[PDB]
Amino acid sequence: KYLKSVLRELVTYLLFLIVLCILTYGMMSSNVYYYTRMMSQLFLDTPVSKTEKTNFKTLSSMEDFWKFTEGSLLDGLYWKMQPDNRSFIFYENLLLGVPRIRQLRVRNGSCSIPQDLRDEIKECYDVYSVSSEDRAPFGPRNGTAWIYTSEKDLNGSSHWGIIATYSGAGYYLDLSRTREETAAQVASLKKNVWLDRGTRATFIDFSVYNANINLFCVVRLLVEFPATGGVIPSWQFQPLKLIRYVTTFDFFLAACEIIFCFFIFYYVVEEILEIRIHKLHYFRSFWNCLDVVIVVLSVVAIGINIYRTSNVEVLLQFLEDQNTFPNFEHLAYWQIQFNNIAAVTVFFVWIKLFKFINFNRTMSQLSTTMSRCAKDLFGFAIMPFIIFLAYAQLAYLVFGTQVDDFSTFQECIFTQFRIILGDINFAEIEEANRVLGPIYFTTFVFFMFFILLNMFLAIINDTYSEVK
Amino acid sequence: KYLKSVLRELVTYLLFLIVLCILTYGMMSSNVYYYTRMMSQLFLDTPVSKTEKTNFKTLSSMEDFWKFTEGSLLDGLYWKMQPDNRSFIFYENLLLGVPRIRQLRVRNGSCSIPQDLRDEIKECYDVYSVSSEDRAPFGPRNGTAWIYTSEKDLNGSSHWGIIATYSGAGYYLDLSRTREETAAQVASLKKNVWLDRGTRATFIDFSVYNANINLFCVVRLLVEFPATGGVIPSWQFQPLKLIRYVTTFDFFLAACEIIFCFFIFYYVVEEILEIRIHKLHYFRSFWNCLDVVIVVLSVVAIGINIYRTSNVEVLLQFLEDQNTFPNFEHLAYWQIQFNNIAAVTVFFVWIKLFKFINFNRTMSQLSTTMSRCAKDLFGFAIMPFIIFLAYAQLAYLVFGTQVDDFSTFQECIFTQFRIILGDINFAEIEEANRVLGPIYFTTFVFFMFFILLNMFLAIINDTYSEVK
Amino acid sequence: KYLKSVLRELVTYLLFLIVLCILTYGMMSSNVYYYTRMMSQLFLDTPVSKTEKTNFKTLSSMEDFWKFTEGSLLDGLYWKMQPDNRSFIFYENLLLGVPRIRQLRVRNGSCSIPQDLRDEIKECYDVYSVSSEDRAPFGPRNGTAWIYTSEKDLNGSSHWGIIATYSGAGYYLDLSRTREETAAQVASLKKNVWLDRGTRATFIDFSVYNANINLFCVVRLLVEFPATGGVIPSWQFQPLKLIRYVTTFDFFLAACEIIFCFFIFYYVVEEILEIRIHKLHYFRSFWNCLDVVIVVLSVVAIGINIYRTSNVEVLLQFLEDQNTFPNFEHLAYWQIQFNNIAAVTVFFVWIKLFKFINFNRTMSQLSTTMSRCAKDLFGFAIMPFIIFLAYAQLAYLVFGTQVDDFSTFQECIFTQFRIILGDINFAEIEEANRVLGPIYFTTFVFFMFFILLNMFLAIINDTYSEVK
Amino acid sequence: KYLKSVLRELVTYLLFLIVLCILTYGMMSSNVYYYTRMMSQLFLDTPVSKTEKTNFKTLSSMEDFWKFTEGSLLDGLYWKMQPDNRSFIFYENLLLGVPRIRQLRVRNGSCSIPQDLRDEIKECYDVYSVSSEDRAPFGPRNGTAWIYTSEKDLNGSSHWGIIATYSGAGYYLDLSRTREETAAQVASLKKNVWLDRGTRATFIDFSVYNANINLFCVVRLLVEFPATGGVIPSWQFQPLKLIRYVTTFDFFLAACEIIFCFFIFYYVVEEILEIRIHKLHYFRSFWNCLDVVIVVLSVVAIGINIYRTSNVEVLLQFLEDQNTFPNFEHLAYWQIQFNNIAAVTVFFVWIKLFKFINFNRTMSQLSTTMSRCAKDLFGFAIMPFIIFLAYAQLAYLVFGTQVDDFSTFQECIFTQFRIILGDINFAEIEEANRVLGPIYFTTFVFFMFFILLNMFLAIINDTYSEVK
Ligand SMILES: C[C@H]1CC(C)(C)N(C(=O)CN2C(=O)c3ccccc3C2=O)c2ccccc21
Ligand SMILES: C[C@H]1CC(C)(C)N(C(=O)CN2C(=O)c3ccccc3C2=O)c2ccccc21
Ligand SMILES: *[C@@H]1O[C@H](CO)[C@@H](O)[C@H](O)[C@H]1NC(C)=O
Ligand SMILES: *[C@@H]1O[C@H](CO)[C@@H](O)[C@H](O)[C@H]1NC(C)=O
Ligand SMILES: *[C@@H]1O[C@H](CO)[C@@H](O)[C@H](O)[C@H]1NC(C)=O
Ligand SMILES: *[C@@H]1O[C@H](CO)[C@@H](O)[C@H](O)[C@H]1NC(C)=O
Ligand SMILES: *[C@@H]1O[C@H](CO)[C@@H](O)[C@H](O)[C@H]1NC(C)=O
Ligand SMILES: *[C@@H]1O[C@H](CO)[C@@H](O)[C@H](O)[C@H]1NC(C)=O
Ligand SMILES: *[C@@H]1O[C@H](CO)[C@@H](O)[C@H](O)[C@H]1NC(C)=O
Ligand SMILES: *[C@@H]1O[C@H](CO)[C@@H](O)[C@H](O)[C@H]1NC(C)=O
Ligand SMILES: [Ca+2]
Repeated sequence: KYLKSVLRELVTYLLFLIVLCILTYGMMSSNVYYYTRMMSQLFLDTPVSKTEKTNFKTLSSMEDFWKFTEGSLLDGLYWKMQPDNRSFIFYENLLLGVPRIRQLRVRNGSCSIPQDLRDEIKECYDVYSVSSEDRAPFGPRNGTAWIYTSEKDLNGSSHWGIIATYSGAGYYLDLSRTREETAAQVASLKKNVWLDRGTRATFIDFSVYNANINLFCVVRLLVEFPATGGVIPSWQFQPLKLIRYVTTFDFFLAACEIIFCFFIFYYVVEEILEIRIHKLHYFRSFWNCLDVVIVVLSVVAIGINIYRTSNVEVLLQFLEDQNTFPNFEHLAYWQIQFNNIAAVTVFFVWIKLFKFINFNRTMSQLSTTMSRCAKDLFGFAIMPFIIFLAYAQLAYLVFGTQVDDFSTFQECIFTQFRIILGDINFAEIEEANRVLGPIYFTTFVFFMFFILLNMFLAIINDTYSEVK
Repeated sequence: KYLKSVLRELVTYLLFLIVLCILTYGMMSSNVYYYTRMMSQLFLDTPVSKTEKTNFKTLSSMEDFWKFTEGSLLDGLYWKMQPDNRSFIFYENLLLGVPRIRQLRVRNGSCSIPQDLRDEIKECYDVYSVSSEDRAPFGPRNGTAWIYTSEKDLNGSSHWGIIATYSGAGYYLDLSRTREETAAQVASLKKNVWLDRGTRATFIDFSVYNANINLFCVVRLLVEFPATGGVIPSWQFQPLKLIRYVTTFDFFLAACEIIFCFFIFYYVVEEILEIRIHKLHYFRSFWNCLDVVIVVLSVVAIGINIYRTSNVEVLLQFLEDQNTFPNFEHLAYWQIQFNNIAAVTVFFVWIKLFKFINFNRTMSQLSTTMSRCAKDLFGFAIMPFIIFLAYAQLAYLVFGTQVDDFSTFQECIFTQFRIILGDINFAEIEEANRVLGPIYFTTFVFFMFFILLNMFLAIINDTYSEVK
Repeated sequence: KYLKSVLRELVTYLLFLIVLCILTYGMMSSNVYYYTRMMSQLFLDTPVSKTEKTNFKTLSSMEDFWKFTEGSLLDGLYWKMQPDNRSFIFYENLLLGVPRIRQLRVRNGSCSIPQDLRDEIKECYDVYSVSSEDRAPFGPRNGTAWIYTSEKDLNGSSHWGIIATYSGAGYYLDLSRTREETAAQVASLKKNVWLDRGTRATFIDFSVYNANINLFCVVRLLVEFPATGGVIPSWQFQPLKLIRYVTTFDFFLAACEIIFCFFIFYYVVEEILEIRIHKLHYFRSFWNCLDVVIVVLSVVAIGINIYRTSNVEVLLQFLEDQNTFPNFEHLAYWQIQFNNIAAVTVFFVWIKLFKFINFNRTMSQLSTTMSRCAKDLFGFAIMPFIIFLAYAQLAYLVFGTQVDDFSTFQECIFTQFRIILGDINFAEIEEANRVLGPIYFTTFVFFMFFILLNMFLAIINDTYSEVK
Repeated sequence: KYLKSVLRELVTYLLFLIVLCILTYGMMSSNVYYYTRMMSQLFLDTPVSKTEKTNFKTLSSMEDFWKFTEGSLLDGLYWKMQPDNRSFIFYENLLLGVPRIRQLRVRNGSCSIPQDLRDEIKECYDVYSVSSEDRAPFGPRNGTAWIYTSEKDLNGSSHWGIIATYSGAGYYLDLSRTREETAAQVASLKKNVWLDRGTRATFIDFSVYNANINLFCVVRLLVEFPATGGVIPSWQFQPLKLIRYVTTFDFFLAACEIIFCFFIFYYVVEEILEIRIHKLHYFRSFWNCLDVVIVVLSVVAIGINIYRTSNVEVLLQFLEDQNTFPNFEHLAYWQIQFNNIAAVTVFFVWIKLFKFINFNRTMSQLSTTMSRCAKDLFGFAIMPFIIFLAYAQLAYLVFGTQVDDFSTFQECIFTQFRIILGDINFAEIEEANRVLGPIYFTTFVFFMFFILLNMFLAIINDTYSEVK
């Protein structure tokens, strides 16, 4: 053995854990934050031009976007000379191919215009949706910047923005490899109005490859034009590692991946034989409730890890033609998904360690604890949970039209979590509503602690009496 | 059944709750925050002109106000051309009618000037009050900007400002529909001094209507001139929705309103029949103490909801003449009142859900919990409540002449709530008073926790000992 | 009772309390914060000139001080014309008399210069002290700006600065009533070097009087020149009220003062007759320990209230000659002292209210507690009190040369109070020391909570066990 | 003894403590923070030149570094004239000798370049390491700025930077004593490219000596060039005190040092005679464990102190030749080490005071206090400790490529300590990941408090049952 059985289970668990830790350490590159930070500082913090003070992070109108797209954008994207024409950003980043700019727009006449306001206003442009999307050519046709291209022909996928979710098709244009031609193309796009009252979003896409450390970086700047006015920017910088098997460390990581696959295969084959007939109530004590989930997530990882590594050359064929736009959005998306899945799996694997330290003599210390709150901490918490949601609803209804922290109801939830801890922005809350604001704040911060003390006293009293 | 009776009460309560939730979701428009945020950024954050850095949010003198009123105000209010003379703000907002500027001022000679300073100073202008208000013409009469107009003729109401509450009458002027004429009028107002040492407040009012989503926005910029000097700005943007019954969703909301009225009528008739003779002590257990309040607030809502929907066309008759100033202050005020009332009602309805969950075996968990502490938390808390107010009084007397967070005594209360949580501005507190400041801070944060621990220990001791 | 005796004591206490509350409300003027805020914004936030961005609050060198003293200082102090020569600040503040500028400096040759660095360094100027103070004339004598004047002839007193405490004598100059002559005088002072390597402090003093609300404001700007280099500014704006008995409210306040004096005389005579022979152990139960202190502080107030109101005309004689510098420093100092004393007295009077509420059935709720935690909280807290001071000493020794929050050891104490609550500036702490910083932070925040939990658990265990 | 023995132990402990406190007060100079603050403000906050807004603290490119090194650096380092050529910074700091600039760089061709990207990329420059370091001359040789000099010939040591640890050798150049020649040298270095794609770090070193208070200040500005691009600055200002025995206070401190040596000798001899044969289990009670750490730290501190006080003149021989670069890095390093050691020793000495207070009737309060939790708080805390590290691992894996607070895994630990207290930067966390961010935040802040409350309930119940 019994002790021998638990000891062999322990040792195989530590081998699994150390393999997973090695994999995570290897996959996590060192000092990769500074790469993205330099990219973001270059493309987001420099003023759009010498005179005015606004940058991409603080954009307010369409003219600001036009100034940015021919000002700081071209200056930070095409670097003159190293001492050919390759545009090594920061002298060592090698802008790949050409950037691409894309526009999404809707149709005129998409309201039910009020009859009273019919002789003054003549046209509408509703908020973005697939039903309101425009598909007709406009302006001087003369190319692909004025002709709709479907999401299948326009080789790409959708994207989830702040205001809505965008299709991934529309009117696009591929810029050139040098500064002068891109400047001319942007000037032509500005002369013949390309953004006029129907535009709902604009994407800018490009990618660079640092050679000193082999890492690609995918940049997707997005500017959203609401139906009300103004702009809303977003950047989403993301590094990638496509070319692998360069040093012995890479082969070591590949071997670690193979042995991890063997480990999880052994776990799943051993777990399934333990649920066959014996222990039909196997899903209890919650420890089992974890150990299946692990392998589940594990196999999902393999899926992604197989679906994204075997489809790089079919997309890295850009190497044969360095004069087009390389699509790297899918690789970045799947890299992000794999990162999230791996982080969740390692977190759960780490917390599964308690299964073994319990075998000693921590039953009372732990056992008792986890058993003395199943219907106590989770039984008295219904009242605070209801009051929390009621206060969130009240805050969302009162505020949320004046305060950014109280729009988008779910965010209100988070805001309350930051009010209890001490992250408060009371100035704007009080400014928005001079009567209900302070009342809400004081009543919330008082009632939360009052009911928490009631909970604690009730647990103490009740428990004591029960064990008296 | 008895169980059947509580079950039918439960089901009717959930129907009422779902109807109320549908009403609140429908009345709360989506992404309406960005409309106000764009408006405020355009009219508050842009510098008053190209050279100096000050904006409306940071105004300091009368000359700054004069620069703003002919600089960033006109630039962000009259937009040149879309590719007529209609000034579509952000190309899609349609400034309605003309803006209006109004001034409130007091009379010379309103002190009891000290006899010693009688040959040194000659004139006074007291703080604003209805008793000190001026009503005589001044300067070149030549119109309504130099002649007092009563609050009845000047079609409007009062307003509650930071310093005082203002009447709503005074000297007003209606600007024009184009940039040149308004610029000329403002230049004429500046030449023949319109603001001179007697002015106490200045209002700027206008409204826009977005057609893509039918919403009005009412803007009322206010600048207060204290008797001491300087200016104090206030903006108070507010979106409004007048034209309804546009899509089927609006008719669905109307049906929801009707059925909600029926629901609350049923509730009130049931309450009044249950309060007739039996249970003359009906106002106990506190649950009843809530269920009447609900219907009370409910009927109040209807009042507002009826008093503001039937008085739109008598005020929207602006549609027949698009060359005057449309008064929308009353509609915005009543919309705000309705929003507050509805939020409070839904909060109370949500917290009334506990009445049913206690019928299960949870009733023994809120005995001690919601009972017991009736005279324990509410009995031991008199000492902390007194100490809190004593510290607030001390802080208001010591500080409050140097620190903005400690003026206006009630605000001191709120400041203390932010000191316990962790929102502290210790730099200015210590700078204002280098001896009493730190002493107050440390003694407050120590004594609060000390007395809280004493409360908790005393409650534990009494509970245990009492039931020992 | 007996009940009749406690009832008459209660009613006389509430009469005393309401009299004190009326006095405090009357003495606390309304919206007096905005006066000081406008003054400080005008004299501290405006840039020293159009081109440079630095202001008085952020000064770094002597040239910056020279730019300020002939730039924003003169611009915000002499206002051209209202539509004579009176300089109404903000058109309504009436600069009184003339401003005065004063300098304090030390003697050359006040080191014990190291023998090694004797051929490279020739002169010293030690830190400021009365022993190192200079008293000899320098430069072109030609007036009082280059001749030392004693603290008795130079009619004034000392001042407590950030670096040291300054005497109040030195080299002074009285400016003029108009802009041109003061500009000429400052230019002459700058030409013939007035600040050169020996200057240790510089004071600028003036005062204004608002006529709409009778209030004086005393301004004393101070710039300190350390022995190391640079400057350190301080402002100390203070509103003052000299001319009283203007409206009936003032006479009401005078009557309230008289009746308060009668009240405290009655209290002190009752206290002294209650201590004659009976109750030689009178100083117990701590309630008596309060009620004498009250009257003590009370009489002190009268002293100040009599020492500052009877010496106004002997100093307001400025009214007969409006061409000199009016000394108002003493009046402001005594006003501040009176404010502090009054605030402390009202705080103690307010907390003395518990003496009556305990006579009811509440005596069993705090009798127990105030005979219990007496040696439990005040006996178990010696360990946290020692650990707190040890950590403060460690932080002061490690930091304090790089971080402003950890110099001046007492301030370290306050910083720790802000770390527990959540006011943290971890960036600079970690930057100053990359190894000891985080170690100190984590160990402090862990050990504090650990020992607090041990304290509370020990009290619980001890209590229960004791009364088992 | 017995009481006599503990009393003599007490009195000798207080003599030791007062001697140590005197030493710490003496070694800690007063108002030495302002010296470093002025230096840092002068050399870090001034813009690199008049037009652009960037300073040393915010540098982004190589051109910014070149602008700084001939702009604000020369302006704040060579001061024109006092009313010779000595460059008294702030007129009273006496720049010592000449500054020195040093560069570290790597070799071309240090990748394993992918075969696919072989016709597009030609050269590499790996991250800095001793293996990749370059040692060949480059450019026009013509001096020592283009020729490698070993760490032994280049008289200096290593340094621990943000990105890596640097050797201390490389290509250096000694500037001149006047502004014109240094400007010419920097212009020549900029013309013939000195920083080109291989540079990995750059050091600037100089030192000043204030004569009014005898203190040296050592400045070492460092700029790191990552393999990705951009720059990362660091300053590390440090005041130093070399010339001692100037006043009687210095001799008093020397006598204190000698007597403190005598105290530790007496303590160590007593401890060694108390461990000879009797009490072979001597290492218990935590006092017998603390008092040996005390003496170990003390002897280490004195070893360091006597190692650095006798190693000054062989390095201060700069006095004979004021035309070279004085090396003060070692003295500053050992001063920092001594300060850290002394602070730790005094902290431990202060906390050792508890040994005596428990001899009174307080020992019954320290029993439960310091034991009833030996296996109770340290036994129930394994679960929170594991969950904390699991959450840190999850945060480091998810974030850390987008957020500066979540890179460098150990820092994540500290970040969590600041989230519980209330120091939160939720905006960037939510922006980096819009799904996992809020989930991580809410789950962490909920589970931490849940587990803490569970611990407290479990320990209370357990203790109660045990002593039932
Ligand atoms: C500027 C100022 C102007 C104004 C009159 C619209 N405003 C309110 O009116 C708020 N407000 C209530 O809720 C309220 C409730 C019961 C009686 C009186 C009032 C009352 O007067 C308000 C509300 C929030 C922030 C500023 C303001
Ligand atoms: C920039 C960097 C440079 C430098 C080498 C002086 N620096 C330290 O050296 C700190 N430091 C210790 O305490 C320490 C303690 C035991 C072994 C090694 C070290 C060790 O290396 C330090 C200390 C605080 C902030 C930055 C720095
Ligand atoms: C298409 O026509 C527009 C407007 O005449 C012109 O600006 C553009 O250059 C044309 N493009 C081509 C490819 O001819
Ligand atoms: C989509 O993929 C095909 C496959 O080769 C490619 O030829 C085409 O150019 C892509 N579409 C683009 C890049 O718009
Ligand atoms: C009224 O008189 C003033 C001053 O003479 C002048 O500026 C203004 O234009 C006049 N207004 C009218 C309507 O005549
Ligand atoms: C007040 O209301 C009446 C009602 O029609 C209107 O005629 C009048 O113009 C209003 N007053 C104004 C707009 O000043
Ligand atoms: C004193 O002499 C200085 C220098 O010669 C001169 O600037 C100043 O004006 C003189 N003052 C008087 C009062 O003559
Ligand atoms: C000090 O007080 C006396 C008393 O009248 C006055 O004459 C003298 O001018 C004062 N000293 C000054 C203002 O420097
Ligand atoms: C070395 O040569 C370079 C380039 O010709 C020149 O700039 C530099 O001044 C020369 N140095 C010396 C010491 O001759
Ligand atoms: C290193 O020390 C020696 C010892 O005198 C000295 O001569 C030499 O100049 C130093 N190296 C430098 C300063 O680069
Ligand atoms: Ca907090």
